[PDB]
This record gives sequence, C-alpha cells and structure tokens, in this order.
Amino acid sequence: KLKKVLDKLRLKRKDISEAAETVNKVVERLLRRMQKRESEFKGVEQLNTGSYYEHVKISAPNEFDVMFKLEVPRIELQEYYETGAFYLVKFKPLSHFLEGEVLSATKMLSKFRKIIKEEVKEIKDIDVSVEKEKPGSPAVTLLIRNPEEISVDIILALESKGSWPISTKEGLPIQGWLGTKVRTNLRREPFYLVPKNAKDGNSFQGETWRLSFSHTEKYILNNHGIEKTCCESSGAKCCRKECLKLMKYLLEQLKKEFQELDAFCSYHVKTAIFHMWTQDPQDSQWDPRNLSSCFDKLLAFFLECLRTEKLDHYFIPKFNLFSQELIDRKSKEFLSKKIEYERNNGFPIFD
DNA sequence: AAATTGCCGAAGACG
DNA sequence: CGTCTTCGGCAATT
Ligand SMILES: Nc1ncnc2c1ncn2[C@@H]1O[C@H](COP(=O)(O)OP(=O)(O)OP(=O)(O)O)[C@@H](O)[C@H]1O
Ligand SMILES: [Mg+2]
Ligand SMILES: [Mg+2]
Ligand SMILES: [Zn+2]
Repeated sequence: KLKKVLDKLRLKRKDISEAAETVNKVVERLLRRMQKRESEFKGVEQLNTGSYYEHVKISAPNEFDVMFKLEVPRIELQEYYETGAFYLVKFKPLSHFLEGEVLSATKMLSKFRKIIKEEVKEIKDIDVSVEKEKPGSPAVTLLIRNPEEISVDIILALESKGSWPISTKEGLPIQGWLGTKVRTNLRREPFYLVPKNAKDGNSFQGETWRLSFSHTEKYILNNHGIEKTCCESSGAKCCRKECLKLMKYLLEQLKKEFQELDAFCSYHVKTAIFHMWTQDPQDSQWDPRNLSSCFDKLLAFFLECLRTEKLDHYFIPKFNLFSQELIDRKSKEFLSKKIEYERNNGFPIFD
C-alpha cells in the first residue's frame, strides 16, 4: 500500500533528463556571468543542494535548489539576540554593501538579484523569468517553462572556513549513529550564511544573515547508515529515504488544500526525521520489511513535536522551529487534527 | 584558470 | 533479484 504510493512518487528518468538539461544550461550561464571582471561576486562557486540532489524529491523534478557560495575571509559574527541562527556580519570590494561596519544581507542580495535579472532577459532560447521578490527570503527564484513548470532557487551564500559558531556546539548529535570521526570531519568543513532576514524585531532586520547546513545535510543523506554499506551495491537497502518521502508527501498534500498550514515546510519534516535517525540508529530498524511501522514512528514523533510546540533545529538546539513566535499554536493544533485523521483512516489523502 | 575528461555511486527501467 | 543506463560529483589534466 505505501509501496503503491512510493511507486507513484518515484521520479521518471525521461522527466529527469528533460528537466536537468534545461536547468543545467540556465545555471551554468548564470554562474558564468557572475565571474565577469569587476563583479563583486567574482569568486562564487556552485553547490547543488536540496531535495532533488539528495534523491528525496517526490512526484516530479519541478523544483531545484542551487547555492552560489562566496569565500569571504576574516569575518566576525555577532549573534542577533538569542536565536542562535541569525547573525550580523562585520569585517576584520564589497565595500558598498556596508551599513556602518555591518555587511548588509539586503544590499548584497539586491545587487545579486539585479545581475541575475539582466542575464535572464538575455536568454532567448529558453522560456525563463524571475519570480516576484519575496520579503525576507534569501533566494532569487527562476520560473521556467520547458513547457513543464520548473522552479530554481538560486541562493547566495557566504562561506567561512573558521570553526562553527558556538550555538552549534551541542548540535549534530550523530555520535551513536554516524560516529565521532564523521562528526569531527563534518565540523571542519566550512559553514555558510545565507541572506534570509530575521523576522523578529518586526518585521525583517535587513542586515541579518542565517546559518545554512545544506552541505552537511547533503552528505548525511548520502551517508546515512550505521553500517558503511547501507544502500551500497554490496550492502543492504534501508527505508530511511522512503519514509522521508511519505512524510513529505503527506504534508505537501495537506498544504495543497488548507491555507492555514502555510508556514509549515518540508524542512520541518526533514528535521523531524534526522532526530528519528539519531533516536533509531541501527540499520536493522530501517529494514524495508518494516516500512509501515517506521512511517508510523515518524508520524507519532511529529505529532509529539506539534503538541509540545517544540522542534529543535538539528544543528542548533537553542533554535525552536515550532516556537510560539514563527508558528501560532492554533496552526499546530490544526495540523495535529489533519494528521490524526489521515492516520486513523488509512490515509485517504494519498489519492 | 577555464574547459575536458575519466571514474564510479545512486537509482530508474525492465525483465 | 541482476543488469543496463543516465545523472551527478570529483579532481587531475592540459
Ligand atoms: N526554514 C529553514 N531552515 C533551515 N534551512 C532551510 C529552511 N528551509 C530550507 N532550508 C534549506 O534549503 C534547502 C532547500 O529548501 P526547500 O524548501 O526547497 O526544501 P527541499 O529540502 O528541497 O525539499 P522540497 O524541495 O522537496 O520541498 C533545504 O534542503 C534546507 O537545507
Ligand atoms: Mg527544493
Ligand atoms: Mg527551494
Ligand atoms: Zn540505507
């Protein structure tokens, strides 16, 4: 039954090919423009992130996330209040994005958006436009007709090679699952900041940046087993990724018909299952034969997070994604009832 | 330093 | 299942 649903959610190679060919052409062209002399962004490198590249995109290859990352050496961080996630950036070029001593996310991003705008109107062979700007959002979204509709979020990110901000010190609790060498290695990789503004201190503090761990999350998806051979050709398949797909599908459907579930996103589901993977590390607990019950354990845990109004950011424990701020209580109760109904009625929404 | 290429894992297709 | 193919990611290469 859930196996029936997964077959339906499974992407088609023909769709993958047509979408990727077009996506790749457009991004390569944008990345190249960014390298032109006397651009502030002359060092950016591409990093493919998110659902599609983690092989957990469902239904159709119609949304792509791409990070353009800029190495900005010698940066001082000041935590914005007590969030753990949001920061103000100072320096120890790009000398016109300033606001006193503060590197403005808004200025750096607006200029980033402007250059993408000009390049896109130069594109004649492909139907592509730039989506209306979303306040506080860090992405410049391309809208593509191939003729099928595809979205590409291009995300400017500052790369810093120093050790991670202390708010992350108790995060990434993978010691009993992926282990201590993996955790230590992952934390010597750089950290990233994206120009997503903090909505606190009404409304958006235009200078604020947000921590991003898209790279770390990507590695974990591709190295998710307690055993090194999990999902390899000389190893055993697990159902970790397929549980994630089923939970994303559920939310995605619920969001489709209830506007009151805006402000929930797939990241909430992704965060909830990373916690689950930590709680249940053994690969044997994620055997394909036990798919139904793993999904049920995920659901019960997600409800428990919903009911207690707490979902700890996997990398930043201080940061509650389900605080009273960010998401209203009633919105959580609403989602609790919908889930509880679909759970007790064999998931009719799956059709 | 910018493109080209070789390598192979993850996973879709198919029987 | 086993086998075949494509896409993505890496970095040596010139
Ligand atoms: N609210 C958030 N907090 C922290 N990181 C986020 C948040 N939203 C998105 N991200 C990062 O950006 C990436 C892309 O976000 P997006 O909303 O496209 O979801 P996704 O993981 O690609 O899943 P899907 O595209 O299938 O909804 C995520 O994988 C995540 O790492
Ligand atoms: Mg996405
Ligand atoms: Mg996105
Ligand atoms: Zn696995």
